[PDB]
Formats: sequence, structure tokens, C-alpha cells
Amino acid sequence: MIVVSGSQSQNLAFKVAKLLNTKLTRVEYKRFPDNEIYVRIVDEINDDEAVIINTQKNQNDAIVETILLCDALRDEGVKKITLVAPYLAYARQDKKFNPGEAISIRALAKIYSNIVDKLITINPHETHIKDFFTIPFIYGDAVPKLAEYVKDKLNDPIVLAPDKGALEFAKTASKILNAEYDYLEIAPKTLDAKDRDVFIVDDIISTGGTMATAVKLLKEQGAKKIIAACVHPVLIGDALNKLYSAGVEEVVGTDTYLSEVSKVSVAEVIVDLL
Amino acid sequence: MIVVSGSQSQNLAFKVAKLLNTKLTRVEYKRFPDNEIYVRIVDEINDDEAVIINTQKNQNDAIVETILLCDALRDEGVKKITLVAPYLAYARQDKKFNPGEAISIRALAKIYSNIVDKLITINPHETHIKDFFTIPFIYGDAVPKLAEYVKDKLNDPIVLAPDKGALEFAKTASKILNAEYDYLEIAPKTLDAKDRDVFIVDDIISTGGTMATAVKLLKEQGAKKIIAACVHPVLIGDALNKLYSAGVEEVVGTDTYLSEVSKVSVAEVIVDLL
Amino acid sequence: MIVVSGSQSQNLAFKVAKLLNTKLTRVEYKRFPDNEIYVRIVDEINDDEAVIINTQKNQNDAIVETILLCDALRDEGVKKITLVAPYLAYARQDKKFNPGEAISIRALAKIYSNIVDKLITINPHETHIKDFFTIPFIYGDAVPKLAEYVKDKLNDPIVLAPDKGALEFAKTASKILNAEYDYLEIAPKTLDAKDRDVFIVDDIISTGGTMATAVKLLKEQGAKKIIAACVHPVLIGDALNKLYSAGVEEVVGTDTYLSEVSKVSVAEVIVDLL
Amino acid sequence: MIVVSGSQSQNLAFKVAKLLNTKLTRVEYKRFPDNEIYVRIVDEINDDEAVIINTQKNQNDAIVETILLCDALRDEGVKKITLVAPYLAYARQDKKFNPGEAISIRALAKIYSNIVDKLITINPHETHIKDFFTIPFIYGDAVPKLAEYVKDKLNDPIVLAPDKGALEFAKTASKILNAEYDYLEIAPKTLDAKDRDVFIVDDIISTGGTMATAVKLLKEQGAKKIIAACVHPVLIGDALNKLYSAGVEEVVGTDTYLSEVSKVSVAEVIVDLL
Ligand SMILES: Nc1ncnc2c1ncn2[C@@H]1O[C@H](COP(=O)(O)O)[C@@H](O)[C@H]1O
Ligand SMILES: Nc1ncnc2c1ncn2[C@@H]1O[C@H](COP(=O)(O)O)[C@@H](O)[C@H]1O
Ligand SMILES: Nc1ncnc2c1ncn2[C@@H]1O[C@H](COP(=O)(O)O)[C@@H](O)[C@H]1O
Ligand SMILES: Nc1ncnc2c1ncn2[C@@H]1O[C@H](COP(=O)(O)O)[C@@H](O)[C@H]1O
Ligand SMILES: O=C[C@H](O)[C@H](O)[C@H](O)COP(=O)(O)O
Ligand SMILES: O=C[C@H](O)[C@H](O)[C@H](O)COP(=O)(O)O
Ligand SMILES: O=C[C@H](O)[C@H](O)[C@H](O)COP(=O)(O)O
Ligand SMILES: O=C[C@H](O)[C@H](O)[C@H](O)COP(=O)(O)O
Repeated sequence: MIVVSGSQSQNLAFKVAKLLNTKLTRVEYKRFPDNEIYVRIVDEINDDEAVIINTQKNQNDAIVETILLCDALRDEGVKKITLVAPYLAYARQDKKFNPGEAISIRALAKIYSNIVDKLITINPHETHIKDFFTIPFIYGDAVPKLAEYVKDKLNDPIVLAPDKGALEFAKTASKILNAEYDYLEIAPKTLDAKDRDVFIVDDIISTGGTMATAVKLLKEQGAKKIIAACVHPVLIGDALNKLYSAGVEEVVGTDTYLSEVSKVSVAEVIVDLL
Repeated sequence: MIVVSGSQSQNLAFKVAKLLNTKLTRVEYKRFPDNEIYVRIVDEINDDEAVIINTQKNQNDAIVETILLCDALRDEGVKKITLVAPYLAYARQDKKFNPGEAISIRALAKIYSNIVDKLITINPHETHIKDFFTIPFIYGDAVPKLAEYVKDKLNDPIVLAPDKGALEFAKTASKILNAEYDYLEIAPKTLDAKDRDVFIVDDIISTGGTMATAVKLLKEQGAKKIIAACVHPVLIGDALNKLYSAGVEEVVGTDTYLSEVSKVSVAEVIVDLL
Repeated sequence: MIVVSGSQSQNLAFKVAKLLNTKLTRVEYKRFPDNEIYVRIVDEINDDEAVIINTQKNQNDAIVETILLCDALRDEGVKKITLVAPYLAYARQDKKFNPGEAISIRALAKIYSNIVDKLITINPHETHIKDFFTIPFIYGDAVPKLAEYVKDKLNDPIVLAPDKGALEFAKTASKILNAEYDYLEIAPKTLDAKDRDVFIVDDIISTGGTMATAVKLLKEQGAKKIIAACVHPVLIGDALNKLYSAGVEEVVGTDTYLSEVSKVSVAEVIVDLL
Repeated sequence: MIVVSGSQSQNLAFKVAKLLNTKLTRVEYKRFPDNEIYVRIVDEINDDEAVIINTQKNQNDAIVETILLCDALRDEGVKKITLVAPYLAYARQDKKFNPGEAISIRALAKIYSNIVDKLITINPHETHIKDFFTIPFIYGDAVPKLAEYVKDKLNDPIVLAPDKGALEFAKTASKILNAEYDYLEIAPKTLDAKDRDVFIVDDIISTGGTMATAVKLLKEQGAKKIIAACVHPVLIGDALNKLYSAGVEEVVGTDTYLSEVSKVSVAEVIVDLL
């Protein structure tokens, strides 16, 4: 297998290819004057199985660039193309939340199904979206790498899921830290934050309103050191400043989405799925 | 048939639907906080044949937005979807100009072929790109509307094609103005600009280097009033200022690509192809 | 005086320089790889009084590009620089609408005051913002050019201001069309739309919610042909589609802000203010 | 003193305020529908001396946002405002490299001089640009934090400055690693890479052409483990992929400019300058 760097995951692709003990296939990427995307496989591709690693922070650009990379790889032989999209755009469009809406991830699933043979992503908004794929849909989990990152800096804490739906993440981290978990329902459904360190984990932190709320509250409940983590740190606008004011000790996310707090890497999570 | 407005051609769609004596189907379009595209068909769709009019100035956004609109229309019935993309992005990637390059328009042609039943565009960079489509590929011509726009403001001129490859456009306009045509090869292959009004037409004006050159020269040859026209006025950066300095009297383009000189509309050119 | 083209008003600058019977001073503009702005005065500047015409659709880019152009012009002699900013960004920040907010136009007024000797803009959100300038603050009005555009296509109509604060524009247009004016307060404070053509004018159409409302209502009141006009057609997202569905016959704006309906030019309005 | 977070340095501001044992002043930042910037100081400001930390990756946005934050802080009391701009945009425009060009950093220096009382930046392209400021112009150095980062992972290496002008950085790092330094002039002016680990440091890595070259060469000269570092990792386009192919073992930059390799923080470098 050869590893192809997408434009948006050049360092993750490198880390992955390093773990796989492979040389990174040089791939040229540029924008024409009008801004159109240009991809070209510089190195020679003997192997006929390629792995494309390109996250989708810039949703549309990533989608079109992937469509073009596939065309260039097929045209170079490669019988099997595996697409690694750490952050998969449009996954929040599970269903028709209103009449006339378009189920985005479904439409794109159809396209991915005709251009790549396998799709691997990290912590999708919803795993049921696999039903839309006529190809293998793999999803790894980074919560554990997050749990490990903070296990070092939290004195016997309690894991908390901002909302009941994030409970699974809380539990997972809970296991790796040997702590107790629970979720907010506003106050924790069971446990009490009084005088304890807290580790709040969720899959995404977008505007930061969900966490800001949990953080502010937990502090008012007498919690001590609090660290907020998430797989995809979208952190829009002043999200970070929002959490920092709320009192968090630190905010930490992975490199599935570039942010000022993408301290944890999913490189290994990806390698084990290949 | 119903006319669906893409986000990038809202006024052209209106003009077209007006000519077709149809009501414009209200279509909701917005961006989520993270910038993902959101489309929703607000009005009810009884008819089962829709026409999508969305040019691609923002190449990637237009492509993904089209992919989502189709998904929403199929999901609403509509057995036949005709996509009108006045300006078709990635059409300059005709072939592999180097080993390892991706034939962009080919890859996207494959996608258009699986999501729409027919594709109509105005003055593609190359018409041979139809070979890539497993569906009807129609291409109209706006040169005539351009010729008509200036016939009014040029005292017995001569039509000129910047390069030999733009000759066809020159001739076409030439016919509608009853003037003589020719092309630059640097000087006009035959005719002479001395003391005459000149109408230079080409399909695209990107950086403006091609025209700036023709204009500067023709002026040095004693040409009088010069008007530069093109179907797609990409006009990147200081392109316009470049031509104005060169001495053009006016620059005029159509509405297939929004610019400060999109004075001519292709609405009717489109209607006749439907 | 010499006319300097900003990057965002290249065609307006040309039209203005044409009316002033002057040659447009060639100005180079480009972006470095990292996207920083680069300006260079290509032609020689003997005259010591320059006029910069650069609207601010891309607010921040326009502000910094203006800051750099001034530096280049002073460095070339030019004792007096007049800045023409058809659309003046940040003008909606009149005052502190909340404790801790920044009065944007005030901060920028201070900057304009130290880099240009005179500022001319078309239809500011609020004219009181002149108090913030330690230099001459001129503001022209395009409503008349708008009134003239439609006088040709509306059978004895009535001018309407969407809100009481847009009354002034309604009246102005009212005068040039000899029709009666009035404003919505929801229904017209006096006149009745029943069986009449309507011309609704306002200074800005952003999301389109204000007009969409007026249009829908007036139609329900039995109005006939309706045309919506505005000086600055910001028309965000699906604004146009919104108005078209509401039933407007046409939407028309000026070239102070590039849109698909910038059919009217303020070139002359500007020339008379110089 | 209070620490104000700019939108582009929210995490660095937090780290700095943490080191300063101060609470981060909550600052609201958002974009209106048309994209204009909106800033509001949410918390109360008793102290009359503020420190603004906002790097300029998005050059123009950062400049205007700073102009607005100052206006809001003065309006809140604050007699002294210190601006920390880790990465200072437009610093490469030292002088007029051509007739008619604008000395960008000079024009902006004038503005910074009238809105802030002190300016602190990390590793400017040129320090002579201080001549343009009528206020205190401080510049810290991150090379040492970079040297420290790699001292841990390089077996007795040699520090190399890509070009003679980056020599100073090489020497600095050289001191902290006790290794020998030198520069490329193509080959190293003195030392030889044969069988040795190499640490190449420069202030900026933009397109990556400078380093890619050094790396490729040094490898051809038999160098072993090579690590490339820089203060500002602009890393445009495929820059990283370019270096990785060239053979670098790792690329590392600071958080003055967000990138996928901003592993080293300048928080402390900044704190010591306050
Ligand atoms: N990229 C996005 N950002 C924010 N909201 C989204 C996005 N994509 C879809 N949505 C909406 O988010 C809501 C998600 O509901 P849920 O999955 O239950 O959290 C629906 O109203 C979706 O239309
Ligand atoms: N969007 C674009 N802008 C500029 N050049 C392009 C674009 N798409 C492709 N090209 C290149 O333009 C050249 C076109 O050659 P031709 O079609 O003969 O004019 C080839 O080197 C293409 O790779
Ligand atoms: N560019 C903008 N777009 C939308 N709203 C804005 C903009 N600039 C300021 N505002 C806000 O618009 C409101 C305008 O009130 P008014 O001037 O009475 O219409 C205040 O809450 C301002 O903060
Ligand atoms: N942001 C930038 N990116 C790339 N080049 C720039 C930038 N700003 C200025 N320049 C140009 O870079 C060259 C720098 O020369 P030097 O400072 O000797 O490396 C001059 O021709 C400048 O006009
Ligand atoms: O179930 C979990 C929710 O989807 C996330 O908590 C939510 O998407 C995060 O959004 P925000 O940070 O803007 O509150
Ligand atoms: O054959 C015609 C050429 O393709 C066009 O003249 C060319 O694409 C226009 O480009 P520019 O205005 O940047 O010179
Ligand atoms: O007084 C007039 C109002 O300021 C305008 O009607 C308003 O700003 C237009 O905004 P929108 O088109 O988003 O409703
Ligand atoms: O003196 C040092 C040079 O300014 C830098 O080496 C240069 O600016 C880096 O540019 P690039 O990575 O695009 O070669």
C-alpha cells in the first residue's frame, strides 16, 4: 500500500505512513489563478493499493480534491483505494429534519461508494450513516487517546458527558482512567462534582455552548480542576475564549480537525483500522 | 418543468423562469456555523421534471450544492433533472498535460452523469469534453448576444479573435455585425486596424493578459474605438484595470460568471436549449 | 487630479475617470502566496491630487488596501488624497448598543482622518457618523438614479419605504416619478396598494427579510407590478430567491456593491461630488 | 494588567494569562451576516492597563479586529494598551523594492502607533522596521524554544541556516545545543553533513522551497536524521508534503501561526517581554 497525502492532512498522513514504515508518496497540490484545485501524483505508483488520508475541515474543497485524487490514482493503476477522512463533513445530516431537506451524507455516501473501495473515519456524528454506503464503512475511536492524554494530569477525577448522548464517550474514557462516569441532565444524573477534578468528553465542540454550560455549572457546584476534551475541535469563533472564561483548566482535541488545541493525534487509531 | 435556483445563479434562474412563464420554486440555502451547505426545497413539487440553474464561479461549492439539490429533488419525486451550469468549472482540464495529472472534468462528468439526466452549459472551454458524459451534453453560445450588445456602439468595426483558437467566436460575431473578421498571430493575420473601430471577442478573460496584449498592439497600429467582450468574465485581480489602461473603450461579459461587467444575459440562450 | 482604481471598484473608477475626461492611472494589485495585499502605482504621478475609488464589499481587505495605497501615493508626491468608498463598511456601528462594544465606524473614521484628506461615500447607513471625522465627510445619494431606472417600467405607481426610517428615500424617488409616497407601519400608513404598481426603495437589502415581507404583504393587498430597489445590494445567501418567490417583478441595485442586480451606476453621483 | 484574547490567538492568550496568574477577560467576537467583525468586552475592566494578544495569520482581519478592540478598551478606561502580535503581517514590505510600491509595514506602523502604546512581536522578518514606530517596538525570540524542543531528539547534530541571512538563528540554537553551526551558500560554507544529524532552523517556512532544497541536498551529502524548525510555520499548500518527501524526519514550528506542526509555544517568550 502507498499513502497519499490529501492537502488537509499532510502531517497526519506522514505520521501514519511512518507508523506503516512506508515512504510518503509525493503528491502535488496547488490552486490555479481562479482557485480551482490541481492535484498530480509526482512519484511513481507500482503498488496497486493506495490509502488516501485527507480530513475535511474545508468540507467542499476536501470532497472535490478527493474526487480528483481518485481519478488520478485509477489512471495510474491502483485497483483498490481506501479513503481515510478523519473528520467526515456533512455527517450531521442524518435524515430529513424537515420536508424538502436534502440528506447530505447520503448523497455523498453514494459518491464515495463509486470512487473509493473503503472509507475510514474517526468518531462520526452518527454511525448509522453507514447504511448509506455500498462499501465498507469503518469508524475508529479517539476517546481512548484523549483519556490517556489527561490521565496524567487529573487527580482521581470523574468523567462527564455533557449530554446523555455523549455518555458512551464518558464511559469509554471512564474505563481507561478507572474513574466513575455519568452525564449531565441541569446537574449530573448521579455523581457530584463537589471538590473533585472533572474530565468532560464529547465528540465535537463547535460554538462551545454545550461545554461552556457544563463547565460554568460544575464550577458553581464546587468542582476543582476541569479539562474539556473532544475528538473534533471545530471551536468556531470565540469558542475557546468562552470555555477559558467558564473556568476550564485546559481544552484538548485531536488532529482530525486543525485547531489551536489539537494536541492529541489519531495516527495510531487510523493505522489499526487499516 | 419547475425551475430551481442554485445559490450562484439566483437572478439568471429568475429571468429564465420568467421567460418560461413559470413560478420560481422557492429554494432555501444557508451555511451552518461550520460553513457546510444546507439546501431545502421550500415549495411543493408536483411536477416530476426539474431544471437546476446554478453557475460555478465558486467551483467546489457549486459542485457540492448541486449534489445535494439533486438528492432533495429525487426525494421529492422528480424523475428527470436537467442541470444548467452556465459556467462549467474544471473544463480546462481536458486531458493529462503531464504524467500523474487528473483529468478533472472527466471525473466530474462521471458524477454529473449519475445525478442529473441532462447537462446544459454555455461556451465550454472545449466541446470534446462531452465524450466524458454518459448523458446528453448540450452547449449553447452567447457570442451572438455579445455581438448584438456592441453592434449598437461600434462604427463599422472589424471582429478580432485574440488567438487563432478564438477565431470561431470572431466569425460568429462577424456575421451578426456584417463586418470582417480575422485573428492575431504579433499582428492580424490579414486585415489592418489602422483607423478602424475594433471588436475583440474571446470565450474567457482570466488574468487579462491575452486581451491587454491585443489591445495595446491594435492601439499602436492606430485602431480607434475598441471593445473587448467575452462569455465568461473571470477577470482576476486587476484584469480590468489592466485592459482599461491598455486603452479599451469598454469591457463586456455575460452573466455566466458574476463580474463588474456582466452586462449581457444568457437567459434566452438557455431557454432555447431547454 | 488622477483617478486611482481600488481593487474592488475597477469598473466604477473607469466610468468615473471617463466622465472626468482623465486617463485611468494604472495600478498594480496582487496577493502574495500567503494572501497579503500588494499595491504598486505603475504609471508616473506628476499631478499632486489623487482620487481613490475603492468600495468596501470585502470590508477588511478594502480598509487595508486603502491604507497601503495612501502610503504609496504620499510617497509619490500627491499632497491631497480624496477617498471614494461607495459602500462604506462598518457604518452600521453608529454607537455602543451594549456595554463593552466598540464603535467601529468611529475607530476607522480616525484612521481615514489621518490617511486621506477627504472621504466621499454613497448613502451611508447613518449620516451622523460624520461627527467622527476630522476631515470633510461627503455623502451623495443614488436614490434618484434608482427612481429614474424604474420610471420607465412602472405604470403610475406609488413609492413605498419598507420602514418609517426609509421614508426619506421613498419621498425622494416619489418626487422624480411624480407619484405619491408613504411607508409601511403591518400596512401602508396611508395609501393603498389595491390594483397599483409599486416601487419599494430602501438603502440596503441584506438578508432580504424586510423587503420579502413588504412584497408578500402588498401582493396580498392586491398590488400589481412591484419593483424593489436599493442603493447597496448586499443580498446575502438566498435573498434574491426570497424576493422573487415573494412575487417581485424585478430587484435592482447600484454598483456600490457587486451583485447580480447591480444594474444602476453611481458614477455620475460621484463625479458631481468631486 | 488584563489579558484580552484576539480571535486568532485564543489559546496563546490563555497560556500567557495563566503564566501571568490572571483571569482571561472574556471577549465576545462574531461576524455579522455580511461578514463584518464584531467585538465586545463582556467582563468588567477596572484595571486601566490591558494587553491584547492576537496574531495575524489572517492579516487584514487581524488588523481591523485590533483597531476595533482598542476603540472598545479606551472607551472602558484603560490608559495603556500593549499589543502582542506574535506573527506581524506585512513585515516583509521593508522598503520600496520598486518605484510606486507601498511600504506596507510603515503605513501600518503609523496606525499601531496611534492606537496602542506598545507593540510586542516574535521574530519579525526585519527588526529595522522599528524605525517606523513612534512607540516602543519589542521583539522576542523563539529560536531558543525551538532549539530546546529538538535537543532531546538529535544525536550530536550540527545547526544549519538555510541561507546566510538565517545564520543568527543557527548560531543561537547552536549555543543551546552546544553543537557547531554554519550556513548553506550549494553546500555548507564550512562543516560537512556526512553521517551527522542535522537541525536546520530559519524564521519562516512559506512555500517550503528553501528548506526542501537544503534537505534534499544534505541528504545527498549523507546526512542522517534531519529536523527542520521555524518560528512561523506559514507552510503554504503542499509545503509539508514537499519537506517530508525531501526526507526530513520532522518539521516543527511555534504557535505564532497555526499549522499542523505548531508544537512549540511562545507563551513564555511573550511573558518575559511584558
Ligand atoms: N454542519 C452542521 N452544523 C450545525 N448543525 C447541522 C449541521 N449539519 C446538520 N445540522 C443540523 O443539526 C440538527 C442536528 O440534530 P442532532 O443530530 O439530533 O444533534 C438538524 O436540525 C440538522 O439539520
Ligand atoms: N482552471 C484553470 N486555470 C488556468 N489553467 C488551467 C485550469 N485548469 C487547467 N489549466 C491548465 O491550462 C493549460 C490549458 O491548455 P489549453 O487548453 O491548451 O489552453 C493546461 O496546462 C492545464 O493544466
Ligand atoms: N454589518 C452589520 N450587519 C448587521 N448588523 C450590524 C452590522 N453592524 C452593526 N450591526 C448591528 O445592527 C443593529 C443596528 O440597529 P439600527 O442602526 O437601529 O438598524 C445594532 O445591534 C448593531 O450592533
Ligand atoms: N507577504 C509576502 N510574501 C512574499 N513576498 C513578499 C511579502 N511581502 C513582501 N514580499 C516581497 O518579498 C521580497 C523580499 O525580499 P527580502 O526581504 O530580501 O527577502 C520583495 O520583492 C517584497 O516585495
Ligand atoms: O450530542 C452531542 C452534541 O451533538 C454536541 O454536544 C454538539 O454538537 C456541540 O455543539 P456546540 O459546542 O456548538 O454547543
Ligand atoms: O484560446 C483562448 C485562451 O484559452 C484564452 O484567451 C485564455 O484562457 C484567457 O486567459 P488570460 O485572460 O489570463 O490571458
Ligand atoms: O432602516 C432600514 C433597515 O436598516 C434596512 O431595511 C435593513 O438593514 C435591511 O436588512 P434585511 O434585508 O436583512 O432585512
Ligand atoms: O532569509 C530567509 C528567507 O526570508 C526565508 O528562507 C524565506 O522567506 C522562506 O520562504 P520559502 O519557504 O517559500 O522558500
